[PDB]
Formats: sequence, structure tokens, C-alpha cells
Amino acid sequence: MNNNDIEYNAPSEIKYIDVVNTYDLEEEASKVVPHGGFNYIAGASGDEWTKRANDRAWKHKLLYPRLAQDVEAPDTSTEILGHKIKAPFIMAPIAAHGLAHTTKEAGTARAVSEFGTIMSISAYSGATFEEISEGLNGGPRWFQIYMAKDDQQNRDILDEAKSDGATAIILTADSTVSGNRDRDVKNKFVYPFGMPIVQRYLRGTAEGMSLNNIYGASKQKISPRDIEEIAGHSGLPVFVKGIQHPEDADMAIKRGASGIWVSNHGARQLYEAPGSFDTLPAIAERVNKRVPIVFDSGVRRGEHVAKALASGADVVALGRPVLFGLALGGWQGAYSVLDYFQKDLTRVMQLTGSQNVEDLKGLDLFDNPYGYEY
Amino acid sequence: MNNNDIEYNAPSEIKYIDVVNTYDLEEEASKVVPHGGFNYIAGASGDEWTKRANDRAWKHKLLYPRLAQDVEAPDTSTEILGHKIKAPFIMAPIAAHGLAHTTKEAGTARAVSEFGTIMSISAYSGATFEEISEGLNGGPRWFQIYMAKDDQQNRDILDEAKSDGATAIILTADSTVSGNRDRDVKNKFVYPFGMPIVQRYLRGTAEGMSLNNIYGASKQKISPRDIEEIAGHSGLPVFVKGIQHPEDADMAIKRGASGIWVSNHGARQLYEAPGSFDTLPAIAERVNKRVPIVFDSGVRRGEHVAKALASGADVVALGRPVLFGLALGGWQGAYSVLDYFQKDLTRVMQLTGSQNVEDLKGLDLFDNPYGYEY
Amino acid sequence: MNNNDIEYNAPSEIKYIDVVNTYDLEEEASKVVPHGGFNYIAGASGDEWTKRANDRAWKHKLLYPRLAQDVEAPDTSTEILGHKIKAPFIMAPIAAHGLAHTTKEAGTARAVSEFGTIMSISAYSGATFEEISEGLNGGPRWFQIYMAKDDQQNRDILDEAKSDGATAIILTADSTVSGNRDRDVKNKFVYPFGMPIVQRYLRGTAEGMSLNNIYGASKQKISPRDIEEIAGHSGLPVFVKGIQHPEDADMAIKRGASGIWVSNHGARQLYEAPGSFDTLPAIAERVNKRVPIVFDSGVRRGEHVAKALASGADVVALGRPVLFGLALGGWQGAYSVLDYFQKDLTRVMQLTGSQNVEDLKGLDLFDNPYGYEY
Amino acid sequence: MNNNDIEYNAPSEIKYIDVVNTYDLEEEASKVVPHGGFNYIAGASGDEWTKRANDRAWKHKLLYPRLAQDVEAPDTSTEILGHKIKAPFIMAPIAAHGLAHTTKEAGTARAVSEFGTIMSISAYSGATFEEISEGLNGGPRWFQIYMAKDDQQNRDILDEAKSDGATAIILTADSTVSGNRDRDVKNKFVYPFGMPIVQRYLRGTAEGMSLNNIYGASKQKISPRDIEEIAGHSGLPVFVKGIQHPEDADMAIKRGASGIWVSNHGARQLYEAPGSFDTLPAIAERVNKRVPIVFDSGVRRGEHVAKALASGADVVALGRPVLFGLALGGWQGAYSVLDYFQKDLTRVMQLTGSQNVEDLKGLDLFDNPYGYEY
Ligand SMILES: Cc1cc2nc3c(=O)[nH]c(=O)nc-3n(C[C@H](O)[C@H](O)[C@H](O)COP(=O)(O)O)c2cc1C
Ligand SMILES: Cc1cc2nc3c(=O)[nH]c(=O)nc-3n(C[C@H](O)[C@H](O)[C@H](O)COP(=O)(O)O)c2cc1C
Ligand SMILES: Cc1cc2nc3c(=O)[nH]c(=O)nc-3n(C[C@H](O)[C@H](O)[C@H](O)COP(=O)(O)O)c2cc1C
Ligand SMILES: Cc1cc2nc3c(=O)[nH]c(=O)nc-3n(C[C@H](O)[C@H](O)[C@H](O)COP(=O)(O)O)c2cc1C
Repeated sequence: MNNNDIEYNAPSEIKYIDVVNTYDLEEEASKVVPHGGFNYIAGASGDEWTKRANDRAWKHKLLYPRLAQDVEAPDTSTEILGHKIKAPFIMAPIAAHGLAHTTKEAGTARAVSEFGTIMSISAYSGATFEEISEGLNGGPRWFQIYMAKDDQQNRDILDEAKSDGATAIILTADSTVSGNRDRDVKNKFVYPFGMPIVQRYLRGTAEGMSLNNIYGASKQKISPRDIEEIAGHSGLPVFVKGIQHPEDADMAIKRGASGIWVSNHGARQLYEAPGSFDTLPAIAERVNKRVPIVFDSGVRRGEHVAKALASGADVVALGRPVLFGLALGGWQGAYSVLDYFQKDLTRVMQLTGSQNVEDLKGLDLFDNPYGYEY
Repeated sequence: MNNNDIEYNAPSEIKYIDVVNTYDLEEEASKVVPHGGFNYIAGASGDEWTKRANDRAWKHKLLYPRLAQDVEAPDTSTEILGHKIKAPFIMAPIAAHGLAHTTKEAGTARAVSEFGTIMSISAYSGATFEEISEGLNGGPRWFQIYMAKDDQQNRDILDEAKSDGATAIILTADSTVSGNRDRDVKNKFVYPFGMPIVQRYLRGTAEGMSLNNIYGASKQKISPRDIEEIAGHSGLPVFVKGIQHPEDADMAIKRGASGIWVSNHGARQLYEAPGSFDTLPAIAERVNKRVPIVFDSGVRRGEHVAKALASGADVVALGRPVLFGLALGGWQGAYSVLDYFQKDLTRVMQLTGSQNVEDLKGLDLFDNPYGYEY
Repeated sequence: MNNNDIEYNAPSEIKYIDVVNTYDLEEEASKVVPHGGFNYIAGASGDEWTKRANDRAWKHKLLYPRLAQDVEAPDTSTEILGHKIKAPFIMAPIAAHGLAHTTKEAGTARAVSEFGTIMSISAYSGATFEEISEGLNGGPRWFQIYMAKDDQQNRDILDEAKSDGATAIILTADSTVSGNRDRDVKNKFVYPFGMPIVQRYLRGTAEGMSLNNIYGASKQKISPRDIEEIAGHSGLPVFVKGIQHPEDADMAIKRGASGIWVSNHGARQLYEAPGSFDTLPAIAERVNKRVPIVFDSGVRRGEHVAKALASGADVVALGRPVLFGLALGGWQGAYSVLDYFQKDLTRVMQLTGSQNVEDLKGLDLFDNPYGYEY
Repeated sequence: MNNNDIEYNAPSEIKYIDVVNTYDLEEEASKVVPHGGFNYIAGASGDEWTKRANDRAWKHKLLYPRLAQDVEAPDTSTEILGHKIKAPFIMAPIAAHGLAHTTKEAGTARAVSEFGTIMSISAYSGATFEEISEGLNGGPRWFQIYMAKDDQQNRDILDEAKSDGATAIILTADSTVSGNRDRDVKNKFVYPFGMPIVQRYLRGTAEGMSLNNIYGASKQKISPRDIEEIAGHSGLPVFVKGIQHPEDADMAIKRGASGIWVSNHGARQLYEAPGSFDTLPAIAERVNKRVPIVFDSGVRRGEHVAKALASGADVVALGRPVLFGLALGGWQGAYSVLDYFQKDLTRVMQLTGSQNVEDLKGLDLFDNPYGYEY
């Protein structure tokens, strides 16, 4: 509650939560988050066929159990762009957080730094860098930009992020206009508070505004020059985020990207597009070790983390389930989810004969041509 | 008391409507359209498995989002057979618009004309040429014939169509007898008004007749000679409509057709046949640029428009959604649907990196061998 | 009803019926046929997945509409083994009939005879040859044997069939023991009346016996020798019925069979087996024109008839739909079903460009690798 | 009651039961077994998609009915490792029979020896060996272990099994940690019984062990040396159980395994893995006759037994259906299930043309590329 908060009443309770599986968290969160903001978080484009595809894609490649593999206390730690992290997942950049919990991004930040991974800060955060920093307590962070049409504004934002301690920049390029998000349209959803970091290029405050109008204020005519100019201007490794087609990965690397972030924005953008995990092997094969790959869009289980790594990702990024955890328990709730994914992965590692994160990368997967219904 | 009717009570309200997606228009229209007429419009052959196939076919080939493309305010305009149109879609020829709205084909014509595309006029209109002309106000029109058995009556229909200003003729050849339309059979659907363009070759004057008997007063024994003779007589470009097999595209072109219209009649004809979109690539490859291709049967989204163009259609034709929009709001309801399609396509163009309609034609699509269920 | 029934109240009413599709006939028949007999007729082995397979197989190969073909009043007539028949379908041998209607096999016989096709008489009829002959009125018939273990009894049965007027013998070889018919097990189904043709080797009545014990009385150790011997003894062309594997077709033909009858007994026999129509092309390719093929198991629509002919069958045999028609209206109800199939096929011929039954045999079908769910 | 067990209200009645199919037994047993313990038996990892895969896999390869095969009274008997058994299925090792019935493993042992097959005894069974031995009354038995961390404990348990007359050892190696069994977590289920067969050999991390913490307390770091050592120390043929990947079959054999036991532990272990049946042919082809194969996980029908044998298994092992039978009627209920499988297989054998169990191994199966939904 600052200049924004009105009749939007986000949960405020802080507690650890029992996570049996992350799927149940959606319905659980529907009972604590205001209808508009909940459906903004949970919903996807069209009739959500592609979000369902993100989920069902994991049944296309199945894990073998493996035995007498000489493996005992699996270690989930890994390293990406110099950061040593407790497990091979990071927090995806997500604009929402105040929609889910009054402690907002600072809540998520505390869970992420206490767990021991990397926080990605969305340009569309409801919290300032200062507020997020207090939650991170010096933990690592990456900053995600939605580009302004005005170059000076981009250079200011990047300077603020770097000054704040960002050690990579995430260029989200799959959102030059909004997806067709039927739930938000039908609800007439509107952000109930401000976006302090991108404020400088919105007609007024984000507060009364639709997402369609926030994107749209952003840069539509993103080109490979933008990738080069952001890497050049910031001193920092640049990820290009939203990639589903291998030619865009070759393009981004040749334009100076230091990482490829394979994603379909959790199916919130282009409708009637593939499940994200289905696109990963061809992108990995084109990238061919040139830069690290972050994978997201549909990760719900430790099995999914293992499959992504076997298929070419260095790490995955987590989204909705952590935000559902934040709704239900603030920072401790979000931490419960992160802790669930580590323990879930540890079980999968033991059963697949994987001693460490590198072993996961060499797993052979069973191909399932029958799909979901088998 | 309106002296023309016995008792069919079509909606008459004129207003713009919201359109979140075109699928919802179906149930909304069922609320205002008399039962028999509504189910004539919505229904299809058999248990409607092929109507479902028309819709599920769109998931067989998926769009890639593409980033850093160098794209900003896409332009949906295109040209076909000399007509500059505002978007790469036209109005499909559909019988008896009076079943949907009291303004009938004049209402449709007004929406189509004002939006900026081509009107196709069904030989089975409940409206005269002069009535539809008042709606078009000089806008482009194509005339779709259901042939008479008698050559002179076809010459006369063609002469009237051309005198009215028709700039192409559409020979619909997939309806030599009716499909097995179970809804219409169970409702005992009969037309509540006459059809002035084809009245000449009906024994009666269409009002209490079944479609079964109307088709079937029309010509059953269509042969490639009819294509030659229609082309010869009415020296306008001829489309052969209803094509699903590539051999028929080649046959029609060699018989003098100037266009191929790929369609299964919105699944109202042959049952247990493929979804129309699945047939398109093979027809396009056989046509091999010789004449333009119109594609229809199941187009509901901008994504579908894009996939059709990427797969070799020059434009698509829209049917049910526009007629539902007419039911709900007369010319303004129909206009709202066309406007929806233009804006829906624009988003898709932006997210796929397509600056113009030509760029759409060059899109690679992701093959999805899993089905609808993924 | 006859002098056997324990207390079985079969319908007796004789009327023509409106058939919109044959699938609705199943539920309509359930309202008038006693529970036990109804589920004996409608049911299949296990959880009926293979009966479902029989029906869904028809979606694996899809018909193309064809246009400007030069076609007008399609002729359904054909000829098999010297019989000129009105349409390319015959009556399958069915041991039910008095379970469906008090007029029994004589009622079905009258419908088939008046329609103008071939009646197949089951060895497990609840009617005598003389009873069936009065219904047939000189109409053509084929006799289906369930073999006795004793040779002499088989000779006696074949002689009675031939002296009755049988012009072919159908050896059903796929029922050496009963399928696992869950409905009949749970209903404790037992025949309410006798089976006069095979009574000689039952040592008793079929009345109050289970199908398991009746099948148990017929011959289990059928070998190729039985094919040779039946052909040798009778004057007659012998079909082997129940064939799903191409090697059995080659075997049957080399053992003296004059026809191959592709069937899985309407899924009443071996469970977790393919849909019948999926097995047909490989049998046809191996038969390679040597003898005529009859196809059954799942035929519900004129499209199914077309597909089977296009895939190598000379005729199809009809079963459950006709018996449901019999339950509903006696011979007139059975007739309404035959007449429906004739008209249904006529529509399909016109839409596919088939002037006659030979033209159907040359149709190409579209392969649908996606399932039923598309 | 044993004062040392947690109170648990298992069924105690003993009666033969009617078995129409094994699937209906699950629901029937749910009415008499305590909720927690019932769901422990019935449930599986995650949302149970891999348990469903186990069941749907059987629809990937379909049986052909075969005719004129000269077959009459099929013989289900077979032999494995010198044991002559009445049918090609054995009891799978399961430690939790007392959850189904108060007679625990002694009840199932009675059914299994009365029927004439092999009883697999979990070392961690609820019943005492003397109780189980009384049930077996001399019948053949195999013993299943987990590797303990403590080597001496392994030697002691193996000696115990050999002195108890075990003629083979089953090393279950797919459970180095527990699967994610949502039902048990959600039900807060605590397994109630002790482990009298091995209590007393329990050392170190295994001290105070129960099924509640077996997995964690036993050996995680199993290597091929464990297999060698077990085979070396024991006199006996050793099966390695839980194999789904062909490399693991080759490893186990090269390490001295006398048998490969293909299994996913009834889907109670690794989630989002293939259905067990789908893994079988690749394992069989790699084994290539070196040692016998036991197959389990999803066997519910005689058709499944036949498909497994056709696909390279020597025998299958049964689990859940036998426990549901034990719940419903003690040893006689369990016996009714074994007897059902024997009759079910006999019918399949007759209809596939298989005179004996060797013939089943020669069966060609029909590949069904469409899925379960056909
Ligand atoms: C509530 C919501 C808000 C999001 N906001 C952003 C954003 O500000 N910037 C961005 O790059 N991605 C954003 N994303 C996309 C995520 O970074 C990520 O791609 C997505 O959450 C992965 O899908 P999943 O959560 O279903 O696994 C958002 C996603 C959701 C769920
Ligand atoms: C209500 C209705 C009437 C139609 N009438 C005609 C007609 O008179 N002539 C014609 O060529 N096609 C006619 N069609 C077929 C359409 O031209 C077009 O093929 C179909 O609407 C496309 O399928 P869709 O509307 O589901 O997208 C009709 C379709 C429907 C919905
Ligand atoms: C009620 C019932 C009884 C049958 N009785 C016999 C029979 O006595 N002899 C035989 O060869 N086939 C018999 N059949 C199999 C049929 O000949 C035929 O293969 C089956 O009806 C085709 O399946 P469909 O009716 O589902 O299309 C019977 C089928 C059913 C429906
Ligand atoms: C309740 C339950 C407990 C089990 N306990 C063991 C165990 O003690 N040791 C073992 O090797 N397998 C165990 N299994 C796996 C079985 O040996 C067998 O692999 C499984 O039951 C096969 O799956 P199905 O029962 O669904 O056909 C258990 C399975 C279930 C059903």
C-alpha cells in the first residue's frame, strides 16, 4: 500500500505450505486471489489450447528408470554465467507479483535468495529496485526489459538495472503486442497499481491500464540491432527471451546475445503455436553449445526439469507455481515451492541414475509417439 | 403483421457487438434465431465429425512466434483478380440470410462493402440482385451459381449476374445432392421464403421446400464441359468451389477455371471426409501458382487466416461467424465480425514477423503429429 | 411368440420406421426389447473397446468429395456369385432373431427378400428352414454352419440347407469358444427358446442354455480339412468367415474356399484385437482377386459401404442395425433399415463421383494418421 | 491382534468370488478395505498417468483371431527355471498383503500353491515365514529383497531365504528412493505392520525399519557389483527387477543375473515414464534368450498374458488384481482371480490358434499406431 492500492486486496499471510504437487496450487490460489488478478495470472491466449500443449508436451518424451547406477546423494547444484546456484532453476521474470501477495516482488525475492538461486526482475514490477533489493539481501538478480520506443529511456532503465546489481539483461521479444487473453478481455481486467520502473514511458500510471495498452506503449519494431545495442550499452550478458524457432536462436547469437531463453511466455502470447518443450531439441541442436539455454513455459515437476536438461537446457525458469505459492504463503509459500522442485528433482535424479546436474544432461529419453492419451 | 411472412421471426435489431472470439457467437445467436433456421445454419452432415475435423485441422500445423523481425504496424491489405481488399478474406456465398436477420443479404452486403472486401452472392439468396445492390452501394461482388439443368436459364442467370456487376462467377459443384444433415431432417427444416434468382427452375417458389428438393432441381450431372461453357459465356473468371482432391483442381484449370476454391461446404456435404485445411497443401502444390486459391471451411481465428496463406491460399472465405454476427446485430453485427478478423490477423502478423500479407505466405509452420489432444 | 420362450416378451408390432441414422436405433430398440436379449444383441467382448474400434476404424480412411464427374442417377446394383442384388450389401448370419421380434427370422427374411438381396441363415436360428422359407418367398439365401463335432450330422445339416435352397455355405470359424461377453455374464443370459437346426448335437434344447455351452457343443478343432470337406460334400461355394489375418485368407483359398468373409463377429469374439475395417486392405492385397470378399463388423452408414468397396470388398454384410430395425418394426422396420442403407449409399456415390458400384471400387481414400480425435 | 502392529481393520472373510473382469475388483475391494490402506494398494506416482500408460499400452499391439488352426483344448502349463507351473503367471513380490486381508501373505500363498504356481515372497512381508510356509504347504517360492546398506545384513537375509527353501532371489532395484505417491501423502497413510521375516537381521540405518522408511533406510548406491555379490553369495538364480531400459538388462546379465524382471513397480516408482509393456520388446531383443524374462505392471486380462508372451516374456507376474481378490475373499478370493486368469488365457489361446504356451510365443501382433482412442 503506497500510492496504488485501492479495493484490490491481495493475500498478506506469510506461512510455509505443504506442496504435494504444483498443479493443486492453482485451484488453491483461486480461493485466495481476487478474481481479476487470479485469472490474469492463470489464464492464457485463446481457449488455452497452447497452455495445455505446454503441459502435455512433457508426455512426448518419457524418462527411463535406471538401476545399479552407483548413485547416492544427488547434488542439484549447478552454475550459469558465473553464478553458483542450489538447483538448475531460476525465477522467471513475471510482472504480477502484487496481484498475488501484498509483499509483491520483495516477497518472491526473499524466497529466491534464501533458496539460493537467481531472481529475474520484470520491467513491469509493481515494486521498485529498492524494494526488491531489500528482499534479495544481496542475492543475484537479472533484469528483464520491455523496450521503450525511446532509446534514451532504454539506456536509463538499463543503467538503473546495472546500478541496482543486475548481472544479466533479459530481452523479452515475444510481446511486441499482447496475446489474445480471453479471460482478461471477458473480465475487463485492469492493473490495480503502478509499474515504477517503466512509468517514464506510459501516458499516466499503469494503474488504470490494460496490458494491451502497456505493450503497445513498448517497442513493436524490435530488430537484431536492438540485441546488439543492448549488449553494447549494458556491460552485461544478454538473453533473448521468447524463442521457439531455431533460426531466431542463430540470429540472436550472431547479433551478440550471450544466452537463449526458450519460451512461449507461458502460452500468454501467440495462440495455436507448439508446446514449448517440443521446440527445445531443435533450438538446442542449432545453438550447439554456443551460449547457455534457459528453458521455460510449462515446468511443474522435477521430471520436467530433468527432461529439459536432457534435451539441451542449462537451467529452467519457474513461473506460475512460484506465484501461486506466493499467493498462499508470501515469501515462505514461494520458498515452499522452490524447495518442492529441489526435492522433486532429487527423487528423479536418484531413480534415473543421475549423481549430479551434468549426468541429467546425458539422459536418453523414451519417445512416445502416442501422445497424451497413449 | 408483415405480408411476406407466415410466421418465421428472424431478429431485426441492428448494433455493433463485442467479439472476444467467434466460437461464442454460435451459442449467442442460438438465443435469437428461430430453432429450425438456427440449426440449418449451425448444423452439418452426420454426427458432424467432419465439422469438428475442419476445426481440429488447424492444430495439425502450428505457428511459430518470431522475434526481432523488423516489423511494426502490419498491413492486411491484398489484391485478388483486380480487387484491392482491406484484408485477405472475402464473404463466402451463403443461402437465405433472412434465416439470420430481417435485413438478410442487404445487411450482409452492407457490412462487407463498408469493411472493404468482396461479397459473394449465393444463387439461393432470399434477396434479389437489386436488393443486394442497395446494400453493396457499388462494392465488389462475385456471383455463385447453382446451375439450372437448362442451358438457357444458366445463360440468363449469368447475364443477370454480370449485368448486376459480378466480376467473377463461382461454380459450386459439391452439392449435386444434399449432405445428410441430421439436424434439418429431425427439425423437418423447410425454407420460410422464396429464392428469386433460382425460382425460374423450381416447380414452386421455394417457400415451403426442403433443401433436398431445391438441390436436385439444380444440375446433378455437372461435367468439365460446364466449367468451359460458363467461362465461355460469361467472360468472367470462374472459380470451381468445393475442391478437396488435387486432381479436381488440375481438371478445373484445364477446363478453363481462373480460380480454385478449396472447401467442403463447411462440412454440410460429404460426411466422413477430411477437415478442409488438411487438403489444402496438396491442392496448392498441384495448382502450382496457375490460378489463385480461395480457401474455406472452418476459419474462426486470425491464426487460421495466416495458416491458410502460409499453406497456399491467396485469401480465405468466411461463413458461419459472419452470419451469426448478422443474427446478433444486422449489418453492424456482421461488420463487428469482419473487424474482429482484421484485428485478430494483425496481432498474428505482428507476432509471426509478417509486415504484410505476402510475408504471411512465406511462413514455415510447425508440424504437430500428435493430434488435437497432443 | 413361439412354443419355446421361458417367458420372453419380444416386440410384435410391424411398421415402417423413420431412419435418420442407424446409431439412434440402438437406444430406441433398448426401450422395447427385454433387458437380457437386448444386451445380448448390443453387447461385445470385454469393455467393448474393439466394438468401439470397429466404429472408429472408419475415420482412418476418409472419402474425398469429387466434382464435375459426370454423374447423375447412381446405380447401387451389383452381382455376387451369380446373384443380382439391389445394393452391394447382404444380411449377415445372426443367431438372435426372436430375441428382437416375435416374427423372428421369418420377419428378417421377408425384409431382405422384398428389398432384393441375400439372406444369411445362422445355424443358431430360433426358426426352422420351413419357417424362414415362407418369409423368403423363393428369395436367395446362404446358410451359415456352426459345425457339429460329428461328420454325419454336418452332412445332414448341409443337405437340409441345400435342399432348402442355399446357394452358398458360410463356415464361421472365429467362435470355437465364446468371446468374454461381460453384459451376458453379468445378466446371466440364457436363450429363452430353442435352436431347431443344431438341436441334434446339443443333446437337449438351446432353451435355458448359455451361449458358452452351445458353442462348446459345436466343433472346436476346425482345421483346413473342414473347409475342403464342406466344399466337397455340399455342391456349394464355401466362405470362411471371421478372417482378420491375411495368412488365413490364403490358407482358406488353398483349402477350397470360394470366398473370404472378413469379420471379427461384431467384436463379440476375440477382445483387444483390431477394428475390422483396419484389417481389410491387407487381406484384400493377399487375396488379390482370387475369390470374392464379403466384409463385416461395424458397417453403420453408406460411407462405410463405399469405404469397404474402395478397399477391396465385393459386398458388405449388415447386422445389428437391421436387427434393431426388426425389434422396432418387424419386417417393415428391418426393411426401413435396408432401404436407408440403399439411399445413404446413393448419396455417397453421387458426392464421390461414382455412377455405379464398380466406380466405388476405384476410389482413392484420404489417409488420416490422427485418430478419431483428429 | 498382534500388540506390536498398529490397529488396522482389514477384511477377514474367506469365500470364492465371481470374477467377470479384474478391473471391477478395484471398486469392489474399495468397499471393504480401510480407505488409507486401499489407496496405498490402488494408487500410483503423481497423477497416475504412468499407471494409466501401463493399462493403455496393451492397446498398442492387438491380437489377431486365427482360424482353422486345428486347436482344441489349450494347455496353459509352462516351466521357468525348472519349476513346472499351471499357467504362465506367478505372484509378484508385494510386502503389503495385510492391507487387503487379515491372513496377509499367508492367504495369498495358499491361493498360489493351491492353484499351482510360484509365490514371490517379499522379505518385508507382514506375515511370519512360518505363517506363509503353512499357507504354501510345500509349494514353490521365490524371495524378494532390497539391497541393505549393511553387507552382513544382505548375507543374513539371503541365508534366511535359502534356508526357507527359496529357489530364486529377486533383487528389486527400482526403489532406491520412494515414488511420489500423492494418494498416500494426501491421506497421511502410515503402514501398520512389522517385518517379522527380516526383523532381527536389521542393522545400522535399517534398525527400526518399516515399509514407511524402507527405500531411504536401504541401499541407494546399488552398483553392478551388488548384483555380482548377491549372485555369488546366494546359491541361487537372481532376478533383477524394475528394468525398463535395455542397457540395464545387458548390465544385469553381465553382472551375473540369472533373469530379467521387466517392471515399473505398478507405476509406484518413477513418474512420467513409459507404460511397462511398451518397454518389453526392446529389452527382449537385447536379452536375446540369454536368461528368462518375467514381465509385470498392468496385467489384467488373459489377452495381456498372451501379448507379453508374444513380445518375449517367459511368464508374467500378477499384483493388484490378486490383492483385490484377497480383500474380497481371503485365499479363496485370491484363488478365484488366479483361476479367472487361467480361464481368460485359455479362451485367448483357442481364438488365437495356440495349443500350448509355446505357440503363444510365436504370435504376430497387429501394430496400432492410433492410440487408445483409435
Ligand atoms: C502472471 C504472468 C506474468 C508474466 N509477466 C512477464 C513479464 O513481465 N516479462 C516476461 O518476460 N515474461 C513474463 N511472463 C512469462 C514468464 O517469464 C514465463 O515465460 C512463464 O511464466 C512460463 O510459463 P509457466 O509459468 O506456465 O511455466 C509472465 C507470466 C505470467 C504467468
Ligand atoms: C448457412 C450456410 C449456407 C450456405 N449456403 C451456400 C450456398 O448457397 N452456396 C455455396 O456455394 N455455399 C454455401 N455455403 C458454404 C459456404 O460457402 C462455405 O463453404 C462455408 O460456410 C465455410 O464453412 P464455415 O462457415 O464453417 O467456415 C453455406 C454455408 C452455410 C454455413
Ligand atoms: C446378435 C448377434 C448374433 C450373431 N450371431 C451370429 C451367428 O449365429 N453366426 C455367425 O456367423 N455370426 C453371428 N453374428 C456375427 C454377425 O454375422 C456379424 O459378423 C456382425 O453382426 C457384424 O457386426 P455388426 O452388426 O456390428 O455390424 C452375430 C452378431 C450379433 C450382432
Ligand atoms: C501395494 C503395492 C506394494 C508393492 N510392494 C512391492 C514390494 O514389496 N517389493 C517389490 O519388489 N515390488 C512391490 N510392488 C510391485 C509389484 O511387485 C509389481 O511390480 C506390481 O504390482 C505390478 O503392477 P500391477 O499390480 O499393477 O500389475 C508392490 C506393488 C503394489 C501394488
